[PDB]
Amino acid sequence: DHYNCVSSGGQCLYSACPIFTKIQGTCYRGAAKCCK
Repeated sequence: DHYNCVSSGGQCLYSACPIFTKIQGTCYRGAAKCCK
């Protein structure tokens, strides 16, 4: 979720994770990816 994503060093994005990050979980009721 958003809380764990952000607290653990990630960001919530709806579409693509930028280069040198990867999908690790989700945010916003699962509609977005947590990119770390």
